Amino acid sequence: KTYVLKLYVAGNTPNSVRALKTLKNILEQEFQGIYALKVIDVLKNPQLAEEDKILATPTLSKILPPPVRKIIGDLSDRERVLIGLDLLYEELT
Amino acid sequence: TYVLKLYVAGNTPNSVRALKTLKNILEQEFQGIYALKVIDVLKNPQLAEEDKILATPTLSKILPPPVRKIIGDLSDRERVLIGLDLLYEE
Repeated sequence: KTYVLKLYVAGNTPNSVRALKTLKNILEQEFQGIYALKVIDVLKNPQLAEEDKILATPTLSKILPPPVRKIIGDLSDRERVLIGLDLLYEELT
Repeated sequence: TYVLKLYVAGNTPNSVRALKTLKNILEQEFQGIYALKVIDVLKNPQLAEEDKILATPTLSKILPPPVRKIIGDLSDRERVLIGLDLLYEE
């Protein structure tokens, strides 16, 4: 049973790619096995699949860890590439 | 009014033409019960508080026939449609 953190972005900028890498390592170092990360670029895969949804970053980021919330804030308020998020809690192989 | 919100990854002359038609058909058949709001995430990416994007296949089925068709076009032909929402507002 794992949390799948999904970030929906509108393209990438140099800082966003850097921020995402930082987010990845953080999850890997500080939360190994607790969060799986998935980044969906709507510029490459615009159509949401039937069971997908994009919710507002403010609402969902509230239960994420502080250092994760901070990078998400940058993707959102500074880089302006983060449209939203989805958070899943399901069994993963 | 219930606002049908269409979230798009940019526009094309064809998607823009289609969205105008959709707006007119809605106003024509439902006289104000429905309003169209287009959100271009390439322009305004951050979803605000109540904003949420649902898969087109989920909500599209409850919509007007000519509207489902255009949305099918925006989704499969233009490939600009990400998802949608229907929210009462005023």
